[PDB]
Amino acid sequence: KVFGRCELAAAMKRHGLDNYRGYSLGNWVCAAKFESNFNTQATNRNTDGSTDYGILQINSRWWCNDGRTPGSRNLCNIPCSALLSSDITASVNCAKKIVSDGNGMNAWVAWRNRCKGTDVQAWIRGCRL
Ligand SMILES: [Cl-]
Ligand SMILES: [Cl-]
Ligand SMILES: [Cl-]
Ligand SMILES: [Cl-]
Ligand SMILES: [Cl-]
Ligand code: NA
Ligand SMILES: [Rh+3]
Ligand SMILES: [Rh+3]
Ligand SMILES: [Rh+3]
Ligand SMILES: [Rh+3]
Ligand SMILES: [Rh+3]
Ligand SMILES: [Rh+3]
Repeated sequence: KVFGRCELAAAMKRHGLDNYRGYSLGNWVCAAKFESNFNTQATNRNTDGSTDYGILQINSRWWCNDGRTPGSRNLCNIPCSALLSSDITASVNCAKKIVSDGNGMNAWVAWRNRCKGTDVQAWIRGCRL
């Protein structure tokens, strides 16, 4: 599913991401934009052989099992395919664990490079939230 910007903002809010670990909703929407272009089916292979899955491009190296990432962990206790669902529950729940890991949203390199420090509120402008 390719979400609309405000549609995704609303789903993220309902699932408790607005101000989660201090990160306003626009931070999450901006991260999703640059990670996946709001596409829940997005996948991308990393150089180390791991793969990033879903709207927030969660990595199989640590967070989910895809059966093909040697030596990796599955800290969200989910198949990586769960992260590709039209329903964002699994991605949100796992994102909450990631952002709590010590590094905050710096865990998402696209957030650090493209969202951090910018006017992220723009990403939720106009939405009925
Ligand atoms: Cl957009
Ligand atoms: Cl915001
Ligand atoms: Cl594996
Ligand atoms: Cl599994
Ligand atoms: Cl933080
Ligand atoms: Na894994
Ligand atoms: Rh808010
Ligand atoms: Rh708020
Ligand atoms: Rh890499
Ligand atoms: Rh649901
Ligand atoms: Rh839902
Ligand atoms: Rh502004």
